[PDB]
Amino acid sequence: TIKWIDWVKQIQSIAQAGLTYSKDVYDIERFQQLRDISISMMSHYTKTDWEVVEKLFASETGYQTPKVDIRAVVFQNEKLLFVKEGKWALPGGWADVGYTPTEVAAKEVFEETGYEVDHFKLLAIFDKEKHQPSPSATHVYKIFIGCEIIGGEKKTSIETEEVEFFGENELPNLSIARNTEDQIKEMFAYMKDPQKEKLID
Amino acid sequence: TIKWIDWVKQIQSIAQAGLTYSKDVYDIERFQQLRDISISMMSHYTKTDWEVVEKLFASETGYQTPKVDIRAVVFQNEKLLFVKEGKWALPGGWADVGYTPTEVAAKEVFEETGYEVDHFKLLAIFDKEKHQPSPSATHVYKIFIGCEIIGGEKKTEEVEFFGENELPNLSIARNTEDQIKEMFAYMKDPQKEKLID
Repeated sequence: TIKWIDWVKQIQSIAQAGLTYSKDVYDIERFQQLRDISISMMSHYTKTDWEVVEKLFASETGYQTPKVDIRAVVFQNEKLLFVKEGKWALPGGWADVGYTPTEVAAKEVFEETGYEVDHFKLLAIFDKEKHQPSPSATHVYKIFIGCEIIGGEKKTSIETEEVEFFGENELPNLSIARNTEDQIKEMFAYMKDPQKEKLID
Repeated sequence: TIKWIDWVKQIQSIAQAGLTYSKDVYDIERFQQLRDISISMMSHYTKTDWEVVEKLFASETGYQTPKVDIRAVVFQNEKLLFVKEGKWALPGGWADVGYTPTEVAAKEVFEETGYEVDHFKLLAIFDKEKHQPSPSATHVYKIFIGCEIIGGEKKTEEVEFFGENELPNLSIARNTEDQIKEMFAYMKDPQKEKLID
């Protein structure tokens, strides 16, 4: 059983909430001890240095929420834009503090593919843990944002495939952690019927 | 030597002290939760240790993103559901680790109002900075999710439905007048374009 990961994540979350919102000096101390217990548990059961765990798992301030991943959905002539890491994914990544969702989509498409995009559409919000589960210290929500190409040009790569458009019947090897087969299928379903229901987990 | 047992016992003791001595409803709730979780953990067979998951942090870089707030948008008789703290807001709040966006919406409606909801609809994601910034440096994305009362019981100062022309004094930090007007626009037009900052 690896149910304990969930438990320890819960304890850290509640301790972090207490550290953020408690106004009682003694209860703040109690929440600090609880956070430290959660780090100790995580450190022992992942055989990871305590200070490394503190940094990666228990150094956020404010209430602990899921993290935000952005994926840009860019179509051209019924084909969808993917970028190769050797597995493939839609342009995107973590939402950077200080950027709006569309600003992240724009930046990532430009940086990863060379294209300039605009005319944003909210397409889906998927729960990463529901769709592409993996033992994880965190929780991620994935915002899928449709974009129109208005400028730039596709990056080229010598002797390799790195940035390409793919049709629904010729999908490359997917990075499932970043996009599942059915998440991609849903984007093609949107392309075929743009007025359809926009999915939320 | 099965280490989880003693750590859980430590959590139990701290939680019990906290719930015994606190006079703040929100702290009491936090400690109550920790008590309940530790009871559950202790109910497992004591003679077996947890499975080690090495490299759980292999790809983890401690990358921070904006925080996520959820607001449930619930209409009955063309009126919109609000909760009074004395300013008013849609049911909602911070999204929790372990829950999907609609699970958070349903949990917050349930906890604040007693109502059971279903039939979720994605409406908007706003950047808190473009609508209701404060001197606070906390970056927040706000997901607005429509849903429908299907059961529960009406069960905090006040829980009330309000029409578009009788909106109460809003908690602007949680929902601006413009955000609320957009929600009324979704009610009137089910195919209104989803808003995203």
